[PDB]
Amino acid sequence: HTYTNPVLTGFHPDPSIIRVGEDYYMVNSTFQYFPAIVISHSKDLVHWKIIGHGITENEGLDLSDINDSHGIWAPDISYHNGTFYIFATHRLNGPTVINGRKLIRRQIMIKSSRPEGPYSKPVFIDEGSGIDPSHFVDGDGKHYMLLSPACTLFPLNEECTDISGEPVQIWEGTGRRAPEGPHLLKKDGYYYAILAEGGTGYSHSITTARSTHLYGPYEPCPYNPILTQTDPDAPIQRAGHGSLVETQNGEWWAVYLCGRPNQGSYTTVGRETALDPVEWTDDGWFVINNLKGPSLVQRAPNLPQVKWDEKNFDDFDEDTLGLDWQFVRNPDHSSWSLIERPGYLRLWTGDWDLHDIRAKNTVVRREKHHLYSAGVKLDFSPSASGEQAGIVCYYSTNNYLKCCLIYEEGLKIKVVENRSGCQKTLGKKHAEAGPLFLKAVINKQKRDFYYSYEGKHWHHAGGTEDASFLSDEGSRDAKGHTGTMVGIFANNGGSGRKAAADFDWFRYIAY
Amino acid sequence: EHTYTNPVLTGFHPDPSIIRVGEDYYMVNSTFQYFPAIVISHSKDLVHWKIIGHGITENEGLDLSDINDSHGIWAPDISYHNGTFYIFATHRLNGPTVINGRKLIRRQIMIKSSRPEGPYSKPVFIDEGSGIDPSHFVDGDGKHYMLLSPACTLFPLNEECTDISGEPVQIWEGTGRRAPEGPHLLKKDGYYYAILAEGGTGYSHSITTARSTHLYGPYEPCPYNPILTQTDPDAPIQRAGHGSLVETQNGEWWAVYLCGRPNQGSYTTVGRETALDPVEWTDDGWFVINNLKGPSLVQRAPNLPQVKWDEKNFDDFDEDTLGLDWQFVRNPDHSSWSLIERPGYLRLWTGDWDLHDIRAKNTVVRREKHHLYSAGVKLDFSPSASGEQAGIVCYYSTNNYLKCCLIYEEGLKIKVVENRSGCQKTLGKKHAEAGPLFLKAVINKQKRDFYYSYEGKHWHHAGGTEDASFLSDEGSRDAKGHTGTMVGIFANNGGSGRKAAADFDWFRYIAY
Ligand SMILES: [Ca+2]
Ligand SMILES: [Ca+2]
Repeated sequence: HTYTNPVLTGFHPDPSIIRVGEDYYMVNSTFQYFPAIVISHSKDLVHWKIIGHGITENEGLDLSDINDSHGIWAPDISYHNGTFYIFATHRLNGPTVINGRKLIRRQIMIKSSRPEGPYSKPVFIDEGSGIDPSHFVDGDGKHYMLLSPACTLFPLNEECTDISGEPVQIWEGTGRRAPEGPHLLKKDGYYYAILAEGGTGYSHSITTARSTHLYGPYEPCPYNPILTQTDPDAPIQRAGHGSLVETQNGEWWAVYLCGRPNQGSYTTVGRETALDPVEWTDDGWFVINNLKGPSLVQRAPNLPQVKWDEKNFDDFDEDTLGLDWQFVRNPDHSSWSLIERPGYLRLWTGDWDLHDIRAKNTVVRREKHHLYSAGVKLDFSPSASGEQAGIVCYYSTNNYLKCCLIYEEGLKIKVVENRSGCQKTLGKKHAEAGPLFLKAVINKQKRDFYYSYEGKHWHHAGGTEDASFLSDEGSRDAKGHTGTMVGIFANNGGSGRKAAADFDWFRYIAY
Repeated sequence: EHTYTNPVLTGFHPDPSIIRVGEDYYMVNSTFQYFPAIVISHSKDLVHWKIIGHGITENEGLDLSDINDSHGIWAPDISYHNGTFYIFATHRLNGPTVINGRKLIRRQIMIKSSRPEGPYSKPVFIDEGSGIDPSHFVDGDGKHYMLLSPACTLFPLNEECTDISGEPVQIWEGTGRRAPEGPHLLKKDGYYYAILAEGGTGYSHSITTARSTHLYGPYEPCPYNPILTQTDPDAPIQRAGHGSLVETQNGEWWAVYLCGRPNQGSYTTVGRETALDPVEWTDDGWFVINNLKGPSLVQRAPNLPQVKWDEKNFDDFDEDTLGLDWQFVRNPDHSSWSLIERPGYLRLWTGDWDLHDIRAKNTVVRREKHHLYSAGVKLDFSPSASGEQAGIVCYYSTNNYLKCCLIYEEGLKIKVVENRSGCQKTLGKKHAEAGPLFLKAVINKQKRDFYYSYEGKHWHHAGGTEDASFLSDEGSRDAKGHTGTMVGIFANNGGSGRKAAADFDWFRYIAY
């Protein structure tokens, strides 16, 4: 078998992976999205399925006022003596006084006896000096937390709820920018230190060092960088922030984040998770894909192939939300339901439009292709100015593209962009009453919306020939760490009314 | 308990003729220059249809190799009587041809079989060139008749239906609308009902009827005429006419008929398709279609058990027989295509003629059934000299197509070429790398684009057009435009004569 990178497509940055027996588990950062920290499962390292999230209860983490691309950053999953641990940085909006100390970051620790959870309520380790916490357990069973800058080693208590001693920077890195995502690996009598360097942009790389002692000194790998993209014309870029795993058949593999530039330097679907083999060298080191950079097509891992149901069609006939969905920030559980009208995802119209950080219950999934369509069947009866419901391609509060049934002096199908903070109506068509179908068609950076009354004859509502603002780089946001998502929303245009927008189904089609 | 949206048999499916046998429904559609000829479909609920075979499958039975675009096999008629399935159809010749001393531009074909899917007998020609659209009718005494245009002209047939046995009589001339054709006769409640398609198969298409107590008339016209037509120019379904009636096993009456879906203007991109609507019998001895409202866009489904079929949108070409959703443009050259020389691949050996030539062989295409779709292939091809090419094509006729091919043209290139009403234009040409290759056509209404990939993940634009309206009956500007845009594969050597194998791993059709 062969596979083509990325193996986990769409918004899946900062991968951290473990193997427990025949099962592989991976976590990715979620930033302002809820539930926080997506957890995925695989048997073959190629095909991945979402099985849960680390933080699922609103009482565990308040993202309701967290700024775009702040919140939950690079997570780290580990397993030790029957306990699954997840650490992650929680990035605050700015300087915040917590129990007397001023911080812009907090570290989170959750744990569980099961990979999918439910995990313990988040415990905060208030070490604000760096990002990307990484759990390491030495041969003597002592627990440690690695943290940026570079490899800064903190001792932890046995429960991993607090730091038990002074930190030491055991390796400073290579001198590249923003040394982060530190990891430690113990093999062949060495401690191997792994870093992401160059920043998560187009200079991203992976560098390593080794020492016979936990606290050093560490010598740099002569093959640094052991993974990076040196070819600017390649369709995969921004390769770095890796995590290593050994299979039950003795092969070594690395997952890492990357980006797929979409008609220019635009990471439309956000940073994704790629896979490439790790080769150990006869002089005591390891490299990734023989220093060739990220592969576009690669020999599959020596593991039995197991594909999963992708759930591209959601008819909403289960009383629990599918695990591929995310809320933009914490859900308002009073204003969405799968049980008030079985067979429908109901959104009661919230008070705020998508550009407002206070907007609740935008429900979206990851874009996994640059050629796809997404459609819904909607039952909605707006009766006052601004009451609206429909579909949205969402990057941030300043960057989205929505198509909705709206009341604006009668029923209308309306297409609106927010282009880096600039709102523009792209199209507005007369709408008839009754059940309605809406369809988003994405072809690279061209996006268009269509409506239909019976799902057979489609009429253009509006679109743009330049969707590059839906990307990390095109967003022009202060931080662009997420990815374009696609889904549904409803709000009352400020009327105050609670109106039921009933979505019969959502359908995603890669073409 | 369900609804359906017209058309029920989408893509190139004109001139429907339907029968019920027991709990099964069988329908034929015209195929013009495509081979095998006369597509035969099956349904149990009148809504979901699958192709089960074709009327004419052997090259010796019908030579279309030199038949002009939209000539060939016109409206077919299927019928069942005493264990024999009969299919009649006009074969439209290129022009005046002397046959056994006589001047004809049309011949009538009869084929028969004991099974709906065939194999049917070798075509027998009934050289009556005075009209089109033969329709088999058996009166209550068991005598066989052939109805033919103009309007309802009734020919008596011998018992074997191989020859005409008497003088014709025009039993009903129609309503005065133009091109009275597609005649049918139905005996019910002591009346003979005469059915016609009138107005032409364009935007004035309609269904009109008449009745009489005697086979030979006189016939009185239906006061509800036309009982089917599209009077709303803004409706997404147009050109409604050429109907065929069926009674279900539960006593419901339904009509299939042809229609068009105009695609951003009066452009029937995928060709005429087969729609369905209920037939209501009136208390004054007539019947209408959909209560005279014209074609439905959404309709109550027939009171029949629902049976859907496998659609075969992905073909991995690992059967040794070609899937029934494929058609050849004209007769295949069997020496230059194979599913067995490299199992798992549809192999096309590069033929001698490009698609603009009527002589082109082994263009293998299926019907477009949506205005939003993509079609892709994985191709293994190694052209080494000028003009050798293979790839995907959106094909309407020899004068109207859009092709994207790996071609050797001073090195390997990905080339997109349009033939727009006979005028050829290169829309794009990109440097290509050697090795297995992926090609993708993306269709969005009248916008069409082609992409290439070396591993199926990263797609690069090869070329496209913003106005594919020439891929339609009305936009083709051909002398006759009766077919529909098809999508598929092709290979040729540009006229060099060299034989190179173009191996297609799979073909993938995705409606989005
Ligand atoms: Ca539903
Ligand atoms: Ca194959």
